[PDB]
Amino acid sequence: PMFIVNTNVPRASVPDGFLSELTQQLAQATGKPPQYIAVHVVPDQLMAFGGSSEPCALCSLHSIGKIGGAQNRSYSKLLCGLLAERLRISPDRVYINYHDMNAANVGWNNSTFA
Amino acid sequence: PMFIVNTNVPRASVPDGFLSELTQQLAQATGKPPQYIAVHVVPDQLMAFGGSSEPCALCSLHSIGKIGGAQNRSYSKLLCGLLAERLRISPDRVYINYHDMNAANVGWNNSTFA
Amino acid sequence: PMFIVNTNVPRASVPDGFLSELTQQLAQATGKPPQYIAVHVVPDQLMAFGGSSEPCALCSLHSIGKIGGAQNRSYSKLLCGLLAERLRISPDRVYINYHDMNAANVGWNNSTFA
Ligand SMILES: [Cl-]
Ligand SMILES: [Cl-]
Ligand SMILES: [Cl-]
Ligand SMILES: [Zn+2]
Ligand SMILES: [Zn+2]
Ligand SMILES: [Zn+2]
Repeated sequence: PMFIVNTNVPRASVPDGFLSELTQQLAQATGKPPQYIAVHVVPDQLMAFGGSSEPCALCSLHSIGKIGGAQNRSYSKLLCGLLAERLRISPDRVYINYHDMNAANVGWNNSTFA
Repeated sequence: PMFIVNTNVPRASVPDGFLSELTQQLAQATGKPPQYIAVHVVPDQLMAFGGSSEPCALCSLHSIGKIGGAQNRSYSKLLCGLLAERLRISPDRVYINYHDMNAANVGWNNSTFA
Repeated sequence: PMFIVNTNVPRASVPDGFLSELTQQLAQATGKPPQYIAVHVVPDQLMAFGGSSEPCALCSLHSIGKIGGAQNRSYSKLLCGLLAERLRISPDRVYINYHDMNAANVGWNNSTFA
């Protein structure tokens, strides 16, 4: 699984340990081994949410399976909770795009996951 | 809706007011309230288009609905127009990926839009 | 085609000529004319792969057609080879999301490709 967060929160406001915490919690939530989880945080962005530039986040989760109505609600609770607690971003100023990928459509290690 | 523009135009060449203009113009175009529009501009990027490093932009629009043949043509004219007028990017050096998202695949406020 | 690479490798470790090499080799691999190939490289990123901050890359390839199981394997071999040779990233620390786009969902030059 691949989780990306783009935010206007400054770099110095991203606490030490954040990438590891995302990795750990997404392994737990998706049920995939942590070795297969990738995370990426992009602070200091020029962005607005609903016309204002208070803290906000635009995110994505790509996964080979483990995407669906109830799963995605659970991911969103987890991820908005982390963004609120660690980055002080209100949950109502977070969007997360969920993308269910076919194995043949994910490249890795000179091939695909097919 | 979520609109992202990645460009090699320098930060100083992005006008004050550009995020607000994008927000207003996208609210009008999608028919959705401004409160639901998120915009993100990423200048100073290392990019090329057709092998050239003249000004260019790589963009995306995600929306729950309001995506389709005619609508996307209209969005492309609007958005290329804004990129030309405000960032001085030629329309033939812009790509916009349109993604129609299901409500269950968009996280927001500790849940999804389903 | 649009190819994006996000990496924790520093900017100074991205060799001169890399965007041009990507452009040329993607044109060949995809069959598409070079004028339609867009490339974007984003160094210095705060990312982890498998919980580790060793060099890694998170990438995407969008194309109107030319996406499929054998093609994607071929792209992955090409692109992981380039990331290994030029950026010193292990192929087993690269993910590439492949997205086959409908022509009507790609904006360019004030319109779409439909
Ligand atoms: Cl996304
Ligand atoms: Cl996109
Ligand atoms: Cl992607
Ligand atoms: Zn997306
Ligand atoms: Zn896309
Ligand atoms: Zn994607």
